[PDB]
Amino acid sequence: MVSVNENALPLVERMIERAELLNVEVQELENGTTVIDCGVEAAGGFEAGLLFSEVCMGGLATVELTEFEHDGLCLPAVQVTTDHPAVSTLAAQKAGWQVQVGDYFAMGSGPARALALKPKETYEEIDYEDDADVAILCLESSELPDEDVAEHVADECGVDPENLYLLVAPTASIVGSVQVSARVVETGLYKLLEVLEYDVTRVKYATGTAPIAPVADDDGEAMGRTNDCILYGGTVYLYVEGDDELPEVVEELPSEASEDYGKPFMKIFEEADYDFYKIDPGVFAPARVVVNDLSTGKTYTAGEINVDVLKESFSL
Amino acid sequence: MVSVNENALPLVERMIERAELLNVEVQELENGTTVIDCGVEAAGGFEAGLLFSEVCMGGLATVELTEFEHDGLCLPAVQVTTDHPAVSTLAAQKAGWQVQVGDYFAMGSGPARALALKPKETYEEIDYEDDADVAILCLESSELPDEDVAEHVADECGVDPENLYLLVAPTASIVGSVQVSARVVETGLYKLLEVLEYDVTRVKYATGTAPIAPVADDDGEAMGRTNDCILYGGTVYLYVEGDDELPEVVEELPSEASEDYGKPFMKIFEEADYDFYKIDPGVFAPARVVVNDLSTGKTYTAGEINVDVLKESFSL
Amino acid sequence: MVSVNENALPLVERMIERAELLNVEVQELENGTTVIDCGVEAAGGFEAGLLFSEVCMGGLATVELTEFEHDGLCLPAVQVTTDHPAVSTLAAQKAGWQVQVGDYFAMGSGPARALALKPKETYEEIDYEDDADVAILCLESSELPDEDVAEHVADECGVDPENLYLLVAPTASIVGSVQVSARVVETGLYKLLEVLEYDVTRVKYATGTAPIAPVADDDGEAMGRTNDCILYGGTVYLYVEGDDELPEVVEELPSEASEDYGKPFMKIFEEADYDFYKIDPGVFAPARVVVNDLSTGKTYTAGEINVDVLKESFSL
Repeated sequence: MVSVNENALPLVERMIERAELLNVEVQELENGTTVIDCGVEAAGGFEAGLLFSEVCMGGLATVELTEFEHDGLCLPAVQVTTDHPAVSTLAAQKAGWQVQVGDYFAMGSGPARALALKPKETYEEIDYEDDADVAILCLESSELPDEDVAEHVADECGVDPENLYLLVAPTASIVGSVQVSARVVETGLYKLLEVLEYDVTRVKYATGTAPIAPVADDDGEAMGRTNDCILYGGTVYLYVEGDDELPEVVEELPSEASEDYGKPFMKIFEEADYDFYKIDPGVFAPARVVVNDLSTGKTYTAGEINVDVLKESFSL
Repeated sequence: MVSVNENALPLVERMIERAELLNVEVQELENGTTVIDCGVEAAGGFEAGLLFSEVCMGGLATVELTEFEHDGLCLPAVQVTTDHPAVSTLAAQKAGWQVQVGDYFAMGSGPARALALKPKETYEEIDYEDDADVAILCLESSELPDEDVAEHVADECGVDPENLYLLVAPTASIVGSVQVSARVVETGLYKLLEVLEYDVTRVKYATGTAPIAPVADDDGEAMGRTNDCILYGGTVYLYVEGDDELPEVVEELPSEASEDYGKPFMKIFEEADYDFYKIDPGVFAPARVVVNDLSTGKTYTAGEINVDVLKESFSL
Repeated sequence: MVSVNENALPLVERMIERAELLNVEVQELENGTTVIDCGVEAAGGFEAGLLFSEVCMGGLATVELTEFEHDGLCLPAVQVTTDHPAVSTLAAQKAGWQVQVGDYFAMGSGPARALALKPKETYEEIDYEDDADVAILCLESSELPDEDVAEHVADECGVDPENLYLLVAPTASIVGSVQVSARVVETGLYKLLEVLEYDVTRVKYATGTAPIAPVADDDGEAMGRTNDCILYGGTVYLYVEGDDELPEVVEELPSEASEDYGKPFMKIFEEADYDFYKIDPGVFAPARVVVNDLSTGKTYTAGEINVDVLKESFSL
């Protein structure tokens, strides 16, 4: 048993202690909730982005900087590694909490979801629930959350608001670029569970890479760019206790297994009438997967990096 | 003077404290010996594999994750760096202790060898012996060692069994794949000393990389795969106080300098009647070496990465 | 506000505590100044080189090992990342202090410059000055500094000599190779400010890579080699609050924008009558730049890695 909230706490404490170094701004709300601004008014940075990503993954993953170089496209990249794949990426990292309090809307991700159980079905499917007296949630938003947003999150997690920590950054920020690319492993795990209905607790180890998107000048375009890093630039290495249907599942895993594949996400979005429900959920996957079946010793691969679409997306 | 056992201890203590996070299982035997299971019953992982490798290298090296990408073969890789090349890789890392107690057999590597002096000739040749009241040994085995194996190791090291730590993983595990690939620098140093009879204390700094093998379904095949990562996928950068015979030595260093080069190790093994003695010891070397002569400023290179043999080995 | 001296101190303390592990030799002078030899008599190493580089950058950057592989040239490389670009690289890292006391000459770099203000113009231009009771300076020299050099540096920084720390390594050492390649980001920032007269406080985040030069057998050749790593092997990713002249500035940023571009620095130096003043200051820049305009979302690129000149430089 590992606690995603307890294992994320030391990283949060480090971010608070090193706030100036990280360009994050920390404030306490009147209910006692600590809000760590990582990109709304604060500048944040690469280091804030890496820690944000690790906090998001429940302290159960390492997220580090590396380089992406393919077909004359060179970018900074993240490298994500976890030995608790389902729990790190799905019990924590997945943005599965739509947080809406009054006039505030934001997608919430990170270990607090494992206390509030958002959504409940995920936790039943992977058989996980956290027991912790602290709650940590990451909010993707262009606005800092006020006291009643904090109160709501703290309440649903069953903790005192003094023991709630909220990390916040917009999509169009360097922390946005880093933290979204860091979910390259997660999107693979989520598609396995939700779309392909595979038992993701079979996935024992995981590591992956994805380029870091050039920061757009608004959150809408940044959503497209950061998604494209995964769909067209992401590679995931999975190590699985496999079965008979593993080879077929691997062929269905990459983003190219979708009919929506081929264009920058912004164009996929536009052609879907700006409606997420009209997009094939199977398109939200890594460009390239390499899967080692631990029970047979075999390796299955599917998908490719698509530098052309990345160049189109970033206007390069 | 650096102690390989004292410098490895903090890493062992970290592994014990973070056992759940690492998927390692720690138990104390009746004589007081601590056994850290990193892959027999415990799952282990990448992080357990990296720490296992660093413990093996006496706390005198950094072993980190990176990526291997050549000719359409992309795998996770290790990057190994040490500023104590002979001591880290030969006084500690080398699997030079055949541990056999009753019905238990295992190859032992790591800093405990520098107390027990296994084999004695290596320590005379590099002029090193550890002085420490703790002993740490890594065992490559499909079975966890019992009390009398621990007692034997503790006795030969001259320490109380309460101050002995045993790390264990099979070849066919992710920790197996990581820790074997991490000896890419070591195999170069060992061949220099043993095969080419070079003074390896001339080697001042070293760094190297090797792909991490897809985990096989048995230890025998895993031995071949993990060896191939070094022989056909390994690159070593050595910085040497050189002499007149340095250029000739470098040409003889890579695995291709052997007549056994060209096929996956499993096939080299089969053609040698499954007898290690009938294999040319010069084949146990990195695919590619780059050697900087610190006294002349010159650089000598030899060997190449062989992606074809790697693909054959992993059935890709 | 971040202090480059206070943030570098913990790294200095780590180097002193782990001196044996790092192959650095620490001594106290009679005025109380601590001198950390990282390559004159001490061997140093990769790890000493990485810490030296981070100390040099005021504890405001991460410098780690990675790999450089282009056109059949494979070398170790550094990866440099900072979220305080102007302060880390210009208030600290830049070798802007010509230290000359008696018969001792050395280029001084690192956070002590932010106390002594060397040169004063840089600190006025970026609006930065450190407030710290400790001073840390890195000296590139083939000789260890004696008491009166230490006294001079301590005096100009306004600190007691007991609170001064001097790190020393020659150009022709592995620490020399590492620490010079680590200024790949710095040379870009310096050219922006000094040559192109751009407001470098607009640069919000930065990351870059450069190969580590094979160590030459004298400091003169090592100067050429280590410079070539940046000029012909360096890539810098900058994230800027841009303006209207950003695209033109980016085209002027790489080393190829200079008429002196094309040959190893040793040959540029020889053709300039061994006079630094006859060399175009614009040639001291990264080979390749990738610049993300944070205000428009656009990315501008200029320059290329030149493996041919690197091979010529290292005689490969």
